[PDB]
Amino acid sequence: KDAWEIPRESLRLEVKLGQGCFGEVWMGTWNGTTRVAIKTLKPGTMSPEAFLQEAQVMKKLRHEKLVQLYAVVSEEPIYIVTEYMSKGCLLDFLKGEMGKYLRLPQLVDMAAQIASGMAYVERMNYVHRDLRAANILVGENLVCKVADFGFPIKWTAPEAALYGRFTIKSDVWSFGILLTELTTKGRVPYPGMVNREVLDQVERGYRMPCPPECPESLHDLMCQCWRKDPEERPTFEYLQAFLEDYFTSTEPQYQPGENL
Ligand SMILES: CN(C)CCCC(=O)Nc1ccc2ncnc(Nc3ccc(NC(=O)Nc4cc(C(C)(C)C)nn4-c4cccc(N)c4)cc3)c2c1
Repeated sequence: KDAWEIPRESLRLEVKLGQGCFGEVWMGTWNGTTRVAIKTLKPGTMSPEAFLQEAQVMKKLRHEKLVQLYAVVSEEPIYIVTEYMSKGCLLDFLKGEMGKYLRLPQLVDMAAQIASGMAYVERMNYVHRDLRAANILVGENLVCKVADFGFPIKWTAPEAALYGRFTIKSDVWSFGILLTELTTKGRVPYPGMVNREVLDQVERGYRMPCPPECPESLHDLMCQCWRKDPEERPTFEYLQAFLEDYFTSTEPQYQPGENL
């Protein structure tokens, strides 16, 4: 037990948020003061030391654009407590009521935040392996933090998908896919394509067309993310700055339209 550890009675499990094969996810209250998020272990469905490796990582990786861990409870029933992200999951957020209202500026700003967090991961020599709209959490004021909810081939770089070469450059690839999600307001990438077609076509050379009303400059950044050679892909550091500076440096001529 370490300084993260807490007492169960200091917690208050209020509303359910969704079941998984290994436990539940509940909204609730820490010390009667703090909006919180709690993950459960369904007893004897997994080794109590592997369920708590999720926490081992969340301790090592602390950054303003990453999900902050709060506290653990280590004697079964086990818990992991992290901050509470109000708008919930970024995918649901985009294909919901706030969808039609979002425009490029808001959308780019979200992308920048994600790149920034992923930039931090780049510093740490950690690899995400499953970045995409579904693993982003959205808070107040459109804050976006990198999370992981626990085969996503349409989002995975081919060297990873095929030979298990997982790397920050394979993450960079998924980022580019993430950008299409942002520009199409929560759509599935490669519409009308089954999982085998993706593999087959991608290797042959196919790439996603510039989405409607998306500046050709932005689509270009996507293609840079999808470069065949893992080493020709840009760094998250570069991407962060690109996106932050976008409407001064890259498209100052930007005119808002029907959808973006
Ligand atoms: C589909 N719709 C319709 C319904 C949606 C239902 C809904 O509304 N849900 C909801 C709403 C608001 C929520 N608000 C907050 N948290 C939630 N939950 C929440 C918070 C955190 C995490 N975990 C992580 O982030 N882990 C994580 C981060 C990292 C980094 C950072 C990459 C090192 N590594 N790992 C990690 C490491 C090892 C193993 C694993 N598994 C993970 C999981 C869930 C919420 C959930």
